[PDB]
Formats: sequence, C-alpha cells, structure tokens
Amino acid sequence: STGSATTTPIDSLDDAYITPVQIGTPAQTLNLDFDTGSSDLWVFSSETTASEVDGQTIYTPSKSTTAKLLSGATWSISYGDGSSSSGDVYTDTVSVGGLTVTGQAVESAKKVSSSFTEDSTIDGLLGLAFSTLNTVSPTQQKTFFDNAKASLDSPVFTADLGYHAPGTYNFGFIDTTAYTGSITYTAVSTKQGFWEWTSTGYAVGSGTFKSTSIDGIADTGTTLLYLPATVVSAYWAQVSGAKSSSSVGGYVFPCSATLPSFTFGVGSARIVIPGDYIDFGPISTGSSSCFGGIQSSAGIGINIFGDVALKAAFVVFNGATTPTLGFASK
Repeated sequence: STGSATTTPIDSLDDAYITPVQIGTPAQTLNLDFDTGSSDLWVFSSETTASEVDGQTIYTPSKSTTAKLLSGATWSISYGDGSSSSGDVYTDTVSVGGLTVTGQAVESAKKVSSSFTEDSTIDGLLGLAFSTLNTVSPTQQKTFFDNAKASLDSPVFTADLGYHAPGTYNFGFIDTTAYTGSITYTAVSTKQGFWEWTSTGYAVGSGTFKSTSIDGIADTGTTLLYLPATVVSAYWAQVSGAKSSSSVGGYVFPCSATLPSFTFGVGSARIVIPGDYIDFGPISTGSSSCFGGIQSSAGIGINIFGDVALKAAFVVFNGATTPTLGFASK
C-alpha cells in the first residue's frame, strides 16, 4: 500500500504545517501537525476541557463505530517549546492520504497547554519519531508509521515541505519526480528515539564550506534550525545589524536586510537553504526588528534540523531494519 497527503503551512511564516487525517467511522477529518520529533498521535476531542478548546476541530469517539477505549491507558507529553498535553486513549481506524491503519492508538486530550488552545489551526499531532518515545502508559503504543510499515510497498515515508506553499507527505514510496539530482543517504542513530544523524558541515552564503560534524535530529515539528552557537554566530555575523537579544529570545536582524543562504552537508552532498527561508518576520506587529530562522541550540541539549532546513530538501525517512535518512535538492 501507499499513501499521499498534502501538507499546508498554518500561516504566512510557515510556523508549522497541517495535514488532513481521517479518524473513525464515519470519518472525522482533523488537521494534524506531523512531527518527526515525537511519537504520540493525539487530538483535541470531546473530552478536552471546554475552556481549552478555541476553534479546533475535535474527535468525538462516541460517534465512531470503530472506536474502542484502551482501558487503563493514559498519556502525557511535554515538548521542547514548553507546551504539553495529556489524556486517555482509544484505538480507531486512521487514514492518511488513502493509507489506512486499523487499531491505531488515538490519544484523546483531556488537557492541553495554552499554546495549543491559542492555535486554532492545529487539531493535534501525529508523531513520526520512533515508537520508543511514545508516552502511553502502562502499555506503550506504536506510531502510525510503525503500524503501517509492514503493509507499505517500501518501509519509508517522505517529507516535502513547501516554502510559503503546500507540500507533500508520502508513505510507502519515493516520488522520483519530486526532487532533482540524487538522494544522499546518511546513517541514523535511534538511541534517543529520534531521526538523529550527523551533518558533515556548513557554509554561510557564498563562503567556503567548513567540514565539521554536527549531530542533530530531523524534526518536522520544530519550526526553526537550531545549531551550535559557533555556527549560528558565524551566520549572523554576515548580516549587518544582527544581534542576539536576550529579551526577544534569540537572534534578531533588521527587517531591511537581505539574508545570505545557509548550506549544510549531507555526506559529500550539500543542501542550500535560501536566505529568504531564514526570515521569520517582525518580532511584534509593525516592528522593524525581524526574528531569525537560525538560532542557537546551546540551551536545548541537541541540534535540531527543523522546518527551515527540511523544507529546502526532499527528505526520506527510511524505516528499514537499519533506519537511514535521505536528502535531495528539489
């Protein structure tokens, strides 16, 4: 089997991407944030505290003839941005772009934190990291990809995120029309549950490439590119007036600037992030200070190849017995 679904930016900055997902019988369609940095499929629901729902579409298990309470199971998750959610668990039929999994764990939110409530465009998350990170207790549950894998034509999914435009998530096949050149594959460590790999270095603008190993994760659920302070300082030093602002929470730059590109290495290959992809707009409405899309990871504990980096590439998440990642230009 295969599946193919369009993913659409939630706003004019590409802060995140939503993909429609069918849950239950008859189908209830929710727009989920596909997140290769986590492993829970959770949704706003008829069980979510009413004051914490503000415009989202909810899953109502009682209206699904295929929903079944997973007795005794609870979940609770905290994300790198400080947001969180928790609840109980149903199993139900879940379809993405024509690919159907029966018996998928659908984690129903009883509580969500303020940032989820405040984002009316995201109805939940669909985790695509390794199932060892799934938070369901006392019986850990599998991700949608893990459940679908055996049925797929090939045990892969691909992320093709757009810049200020829709893109595609494909399951079970590699669309050879969606990228240019060849796909370069690179090793993955699953030891932390992430799609964790080692970039071979970077360049700033037209500058020379610096060969240096940068371990990090391919994370579709993180907006920006978080890299070591040395790398980030070298980038922003090429932008007149750019500075790190403790009060804003990262590097800012004059909105009048033209930003240089940023290149990262994948083995001997190179992915170029155009300068425009690094502009996240005014820090507050009407400000002439703009927020940078490359930020330091020094306070995180891990480097994160988030959407800023991934949307410059066609990315293969290869879930073969030994997983690997592939990157191509597009």
